[PDB]
Amino acid sequence: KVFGRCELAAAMKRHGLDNYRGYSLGNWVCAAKFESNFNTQATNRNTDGSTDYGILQINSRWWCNDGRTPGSRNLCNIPCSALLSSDITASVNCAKKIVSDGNGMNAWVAWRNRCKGTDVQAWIRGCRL
Ligand SMILES: NC(=[NH2+])NCCC[C@H](N)C(=O)O
Ligand SMILES: NC(=[NH2+])NCCC[C@H](N)C(=O)O
Ligand SMILES: NC(=[NH2+])NCCC[C@H](N)C(=O)O
Ligand SMILES: NC(=[NH2+])NCCC[C@H](N)C(=O)O
Ligand SMILES: [Cl-]
Ligand code: NA
Repeated sequence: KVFGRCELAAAMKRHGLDNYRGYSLGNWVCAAKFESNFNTQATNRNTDGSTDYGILQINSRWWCNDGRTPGSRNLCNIPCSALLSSDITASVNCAKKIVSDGNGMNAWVAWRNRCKGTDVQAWIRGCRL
């Protein structure tokens, strides 16, 4: 599923991401934009052999099992495929764990490089929320 901007904002809020760990909704929408272009099916292989999955590009190195990342963990206790669903529940639940891990949203390098310190409210501008 490819979400619309405001559509994803609403879904994220419904699943309790808005202001989660102090991060406003615009931060989460901005992260999703640059991670996946709002596409739940997005996958990207990393040079180390891990793969990033879904709307928030969650890494198999630590967070989900894909059966092909040697020495990795599955800290969200989920198949990485579950992170590709049209329903964002699994991705949101896992993202909550990731953002609570100590480094906040810096875990998402794209967030750090493209969203951090910017006018992230623009991402939810005009949305019926
Ligand atoms: N998200 C991470 N911390 N990735 C680190 C890479 C995993 C492992 N250190 C490797 O070299 O293959
Ligand atoms: N048992 C763990 N490794 N927990 C957290 C590890 C995940 C974290 N991204 C790291 O690099 O360490
Ligand atoms: N951890 C991140 N958010 N990285 C952003 C860059 C993603 C890019 N597709 C890559 O190959 O790494
Ligand atoms: N600098 C940016 N590209 N911000 C995101 C803009 C999102 C959308 N076009 C809005 O203003 O509601
Ligand atoms: Cl933080
Ligand atoms: Na894994």
